[PDB]
Amino acid sequence: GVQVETISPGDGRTFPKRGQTAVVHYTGMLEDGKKFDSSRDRNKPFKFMLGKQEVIRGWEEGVAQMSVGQRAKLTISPDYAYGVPSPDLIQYFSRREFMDAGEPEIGAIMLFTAMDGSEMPGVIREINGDSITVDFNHPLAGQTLVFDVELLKLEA
Repeated sequence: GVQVETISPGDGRTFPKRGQTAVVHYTGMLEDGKKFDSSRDRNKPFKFMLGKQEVIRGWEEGVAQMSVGQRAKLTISPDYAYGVPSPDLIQYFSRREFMDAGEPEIGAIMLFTAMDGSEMPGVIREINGDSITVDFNHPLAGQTLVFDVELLKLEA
């Protein structure tokens, strides 16, 4: 699930409601403390709509417990974040299928046409001669995440 521990308190009265837009500043860290995301580093607060499920479940449930002005530490298990890894999402492709500029590189994102018609991203993990290993698992799958979240305000 998601554990919520206060860093500094909010107003204790104004709590997010379904359909409102939350405006937050956050730092994202792996379980060992290594930073992987930050809205402060972008000089730009991050917005999402409560109940829209456009952020991970741990954020929906965790931020719903915060009052405006509050800063809290959200510890989120993988099943409440970006899932667990699946070997079905590690596939092998010929260099023939790489058609972007240059040669394929480790860590490059390749866009493939999904069954729904959208383009889904895969990350090159290995190159073995003509065979490219592409991982379609979310890069953070199976990892517990720790977020320092500040609820700056609520919008309509």
